[PDB]
Amino acid sequence: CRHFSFAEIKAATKNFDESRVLGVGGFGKVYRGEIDGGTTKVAIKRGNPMSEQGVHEFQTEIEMLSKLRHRHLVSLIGYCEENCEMILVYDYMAHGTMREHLYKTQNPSLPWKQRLEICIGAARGLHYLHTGAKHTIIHRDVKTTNILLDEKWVAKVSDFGLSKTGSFGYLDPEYFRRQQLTEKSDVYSFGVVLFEALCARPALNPTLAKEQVSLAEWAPYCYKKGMLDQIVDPYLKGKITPECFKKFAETAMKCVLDQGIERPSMGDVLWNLEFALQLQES
Amino acid sequence: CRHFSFAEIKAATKNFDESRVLGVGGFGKVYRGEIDGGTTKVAIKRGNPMSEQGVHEFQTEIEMLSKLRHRHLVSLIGYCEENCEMILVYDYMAHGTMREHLYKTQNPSLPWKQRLEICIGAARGLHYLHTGAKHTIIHRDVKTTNILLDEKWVAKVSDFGLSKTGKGSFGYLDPEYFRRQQLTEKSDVYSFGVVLFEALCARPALNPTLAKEQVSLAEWAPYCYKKGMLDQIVDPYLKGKITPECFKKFAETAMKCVLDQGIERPSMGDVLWNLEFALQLQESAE
Ligand SMILES: CC(=O)c1cnc2ccc(-c3cc(Cl)c(O)c(Cl)c3)nc2c1N[C@H]1CC[C@@H](CN(C)C)CC1
Ligand SMILES: CC(=O)c1cnc2ccc(-c3cc(Cl)c(O)c(Cl)c3)nc2c1N[C@H]1CC[C@@H](CN(C)C)CC1
Repeated sequence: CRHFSFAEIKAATKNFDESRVLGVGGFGKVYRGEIDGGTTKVAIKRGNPMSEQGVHEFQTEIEMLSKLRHRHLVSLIGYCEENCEMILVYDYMAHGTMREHLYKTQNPSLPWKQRLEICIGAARGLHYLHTGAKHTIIHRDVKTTNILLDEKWVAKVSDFGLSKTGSFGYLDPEYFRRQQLTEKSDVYSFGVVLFEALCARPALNPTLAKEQVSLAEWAPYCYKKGMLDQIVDPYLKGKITPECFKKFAETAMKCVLDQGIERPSMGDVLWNLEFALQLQES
Repeated sequence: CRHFSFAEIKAATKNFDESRVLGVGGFGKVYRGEIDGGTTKVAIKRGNPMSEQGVHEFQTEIEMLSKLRHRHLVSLIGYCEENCEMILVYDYMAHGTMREHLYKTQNPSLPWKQRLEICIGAARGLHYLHTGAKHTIIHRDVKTTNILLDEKWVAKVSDFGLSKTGKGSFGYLDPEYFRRQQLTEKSDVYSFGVVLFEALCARPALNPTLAKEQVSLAEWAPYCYKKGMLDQIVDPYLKGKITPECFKKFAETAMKCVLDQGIERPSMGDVLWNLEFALQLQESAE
């Protein structure tokens, strides 16, 4: 894992210029930068060493991402810990978050096949976390702002600060009851992501009618009452084949079951999403 | 990727002591060793730097394995090319090859669930090669001697010397390759299908002494399945131990893998899912 000096980061970001700011992470700001003679675009997250939690999440990202390698995970290029700084350097994800292409945005709507391919890419990343490392890795914070899109629209999981070997609307309700650490909690959060891709609304909207506040509760309720199609993204109305719609909906439904033991594995989710894409074509 | 000096390897192997030789062949010789104050046990392949292809395969393994990280791939700990040597250091795979637990061995036969879990693990490694690296990696030499087993019987794919970005190997060769078609990851699927049939039948992929229709397992086993007699060529240890639903799922998957035309073959993700489903179909009925 590559070590940057503070001067290299300052150079890459043009001295943390305001016009390079891309947004804010948990404990600081994110900048567009370039390294290695301007040959490599990067994103650079500047954190907060005076936060106990910020330090813990910094070290957790480095411990995780310095040993993982997968097409559908955002790559950690390096870090900087000089000058009482905690800075992380990532590959540049030119199209930002999944979420900003779904709603509350001026970005155009995504075609259905592209949405399905994004969900498949994210599922491949999560499947790798659950089956491809030494031990199961539980992300703990899967959500549409933690799935980023590169210039080819390839989806990649980010934000490993809370990983182990939360966010309102994605929290596994069974955790507060059984208090067990399980990769099925990631499955639950990913089910919410699936419904977000389909319905193009936030996982949690506290202004709504009680029954609608949580997408994880509302979407299954609608599907079983035969009216999921009534809360689908208006852009997608009429664009999903019946067999694809059924397979996608059933998969997302199973992800958000009350009881982690009844939820599918991510490998099962991934296979069913690939099957759904085939059924969109046939 | 870690760089070893010749002194480190000489020390790790007790100067290539012959009581540490794990294997010997055209690849070179493989030794058991220990590194880092004796905290990490390793296998050390000392190859021949005068062979042109030996150097090519050395460089290719280093290319590939330095960038990949997966539980079901043998880890490359490091290499050494000092002193005109050509040495690779691997995590130790205490139970050796999958082939030496199937046949022509004094080793006990593998329980059926254990063979399925081994096939699933190898499938996970191949699936990673096909979908997890920056570009598709085609292993090109999947076979039962290139699936190694660690102390916990975890299966891991080895030997990337022939791999490309996209231990007899005759019985595993994709026939569509002899028709000069463009090579794809479906050639790995084909070879893996042969592995599945070996796991089931516990005989070589290619036996040149047999009746002509039995020589190639990739031809013989589908033939027997379609004639309703696959269960007659199953490993005798497995007779009566596979549930009907598991047997059918496993055999159908293997048969799709060895179809003549790659475009008709399943992806490795499809194979993997169907093997996990086969295992569940074994466990639910018992
Ligand atoms: C906008 C853009 O082009 C871009 C390009 N490449 C990136 C590469 C990595 C990360 C990244 C950001 C944060 Cl806050 C992280 O914690 C991690 Cl682990 C990675 N972000 C970007 C990135 N933008 C960030 C900026 C906003 C941030 C979340 N907001 C709260 C909504 C996430 C997305
Ligand atoms: C026996 C034992 O305990 C052991 C333990 N750990 C290992 C770890 C790695 C490798 C390995 C060997 C070769 Cl020749 C390779 O090319 C590669 Cl990539 C890895 N081999 C072993 C290994 N044995 C080797 C020695 C025989 C060799 C020849 N095959 C039958 C054909 C393959 C297996």
